[PDB]
Amino acid sequence: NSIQIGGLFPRGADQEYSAFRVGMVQFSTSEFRLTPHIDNLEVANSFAVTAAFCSQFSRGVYAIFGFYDKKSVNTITSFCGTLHVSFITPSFPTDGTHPFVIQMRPDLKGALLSLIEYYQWDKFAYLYDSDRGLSTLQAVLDSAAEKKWQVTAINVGLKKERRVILDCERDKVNDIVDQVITIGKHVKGYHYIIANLGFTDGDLLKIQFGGANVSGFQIVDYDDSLVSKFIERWSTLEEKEYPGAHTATIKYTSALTYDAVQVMTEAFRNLRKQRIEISRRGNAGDCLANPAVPWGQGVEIERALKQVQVEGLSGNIKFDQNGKRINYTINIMELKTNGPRKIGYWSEVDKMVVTL
Amino acid sequence: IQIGGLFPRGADQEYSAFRVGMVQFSTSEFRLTPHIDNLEVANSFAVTAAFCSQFSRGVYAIFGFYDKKSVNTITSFCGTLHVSFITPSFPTDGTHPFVIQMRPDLKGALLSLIEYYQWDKFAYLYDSDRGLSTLQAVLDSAAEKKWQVTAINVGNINNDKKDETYRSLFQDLELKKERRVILDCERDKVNDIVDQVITVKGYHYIIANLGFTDGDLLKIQFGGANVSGFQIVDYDDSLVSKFIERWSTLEEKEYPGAHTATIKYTSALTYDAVQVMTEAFRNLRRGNAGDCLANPAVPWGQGVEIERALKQVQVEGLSGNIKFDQNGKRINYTINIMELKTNGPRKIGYWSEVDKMVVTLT
Ligand SMILES: *[C@@H]1O[C@H](CO)[C@@H](O)[C@H](O)[C@H]1NC(C)=O
Ligand SMILES: *[C@@H]1O[C@H](CO)[C@@H](O)[C@H](O)[C@H]1NC(C)=O
Repeated sequence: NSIQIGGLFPRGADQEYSAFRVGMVQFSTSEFRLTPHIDNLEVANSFAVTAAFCSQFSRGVYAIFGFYDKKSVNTITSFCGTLHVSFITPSFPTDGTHPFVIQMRPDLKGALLSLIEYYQWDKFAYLYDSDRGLSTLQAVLDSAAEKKWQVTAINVGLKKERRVILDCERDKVNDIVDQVITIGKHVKGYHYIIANLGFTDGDLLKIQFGGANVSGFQIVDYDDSLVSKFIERWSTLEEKEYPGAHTATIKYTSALTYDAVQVMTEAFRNLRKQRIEISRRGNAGDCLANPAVPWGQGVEIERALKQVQVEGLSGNIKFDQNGKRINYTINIMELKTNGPRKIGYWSEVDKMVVTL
Repeated sequence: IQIGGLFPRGADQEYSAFRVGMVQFSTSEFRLTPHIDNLEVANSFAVTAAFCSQFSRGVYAIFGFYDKKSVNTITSFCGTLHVSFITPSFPTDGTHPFVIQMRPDLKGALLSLIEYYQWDKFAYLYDSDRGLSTLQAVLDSAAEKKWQVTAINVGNINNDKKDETYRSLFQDLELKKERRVILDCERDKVNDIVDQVITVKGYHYIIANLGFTDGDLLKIQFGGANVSGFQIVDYDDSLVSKFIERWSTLEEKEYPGAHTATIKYTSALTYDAVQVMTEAFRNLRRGNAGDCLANPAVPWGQGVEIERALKQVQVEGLSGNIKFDQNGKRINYTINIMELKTNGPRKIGYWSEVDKMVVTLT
């Protein structure tokens, strides 16, 4: 049988969509075929997100892979929770209890706080925007209170501070660093921490940091044989057929998208073994129906997704009962004179930066 | 003229004020016809459905509330469907069309008041359930102003992080000896949190809300601490006195939250919103939520005429001078600066949106 699934992609997310399509070929199985219904939209627009979500719902999809942002996250969590439709996402994780939301992206706050402590900072700037929520801001301020740190926290969305965390969209990093350089004051005297999971993604390291210290994080480890094999294939794909591919690296969001296909596939295999109906007809049903009478299979589908344990591009994939990644590792990177290098790792279980 | 009215469960006094406004501002020549629904504002699905049902009915505007979880539903649906939403809720950071914000921004007055007292080291007790936008404005300014801010989330008070909180508080209040403290929370949580802090005479609290005198002001007690805050409803205005003279005798069962000598600022703003809609709309069955997806948006050219009519209103209300900029933000208003004195709360000065500084009264 075929299993209907939805896809809600941001406009311009081409590599992500390519990774999605690569995933569907790679994890295809004789047991069933995934029939995706793909939409492209501005995910910052909660109305458009609602329309796309309801369109999928009326098609009777068994789960939706997609993206949200700060402006639409509440629409997703609320609609998923109401209608019992599972949403599997590489977007920023939330701390709220959110049933029916499967968050592929590991939380970064714990590793970031451990890294600050590892470098023994007690005074620094936290330059951020809200595009990935404000849980990291709160975590930094909470720890500053408890640890007696002096933090300057400025929303970027004549001072002798030299330690700087950048938790902002990739564009703003260049603008910020550029100012530092050209002020000449101790340019090599700075230490930047880049608070994202893609230290070696895109053009970040194309920035001229002028000999400053630069640290960051990475969830995709190119020393993994699993990752090495994937990149071998990925880098040889036809870019006209797979826009964003044919590259030597893959953005962490694209990696999580490919990983998401494996997780969904494993969940459906498990449901199939339990003889739970995952292909059904029929009728569209009404999204803003009253009462909201949610789907019975939804609870089992949600359960199956959260019970998945697999190894993927993003390492060990396992979730807690609230759809949050657990038991993962975040690689700690530094820009050494020869290039970016792993200096250690942070494990969700231990919650300590481990050197080497 | 049909309008929607979307009220959170428990906004009883606000609904009374709305009803009282309907009567006070009604005209033989013209009457608003409201369709009232009571909703869980923290639930974006429920907010979407209520908004869309009003859209379906064909209303000229929707009066209502949102919170940090549903504000994006409101701005997006307002902007897409071209239906004006008028609200007493927190004013948005960004600019968004088709939204009329009755509530004046507090950030500027708060920053000016911190400067006024010449603070340079203080605790900031915020709650993430309320939102962080005011906290952010303060943190942004701390850089330029040489401020040392210790920020603690008094949210998560019964929740998982309960432990870290009282630790931070203990460290700050007992160990660091902070003494200067801003409380950024719901007006009815002030009491609950101050008692926490007490468990001293030399403390100085700033209550970061627009309703200083709305709630408890003893002796609550603050234990001889200084207490300062903000008030947009001036009970010495003859407009406000007259309203209160009338409101104080309304029967409490018929008008929940009435028969009081004061009115919550959100209820004041709700009454003011009725005056605003009435002024704007002069001279210019059931609802199916599915219509949000089945029907096209109101043509922009039509919706915008209503939006502009609302934004152009200039009137005097319970909340003082009411005027809006092109983004629906209150401008040219005044916030009174209050301090709790031994004989009760007193107006010690004001902060005008035009000049943006705390001015001292004799
Ligand atoms: C940067 O890294 C160097 C090398 O260990 C260290 O000595 C320095 O203190 C770090 N911090 C800054 C701000 O440079
Ligand atoms: C508000 O005050 C400013 C500054 O005095 C004034 O110039 C402006 O005209 C006022 N705005 C309106 C809409 O009256």
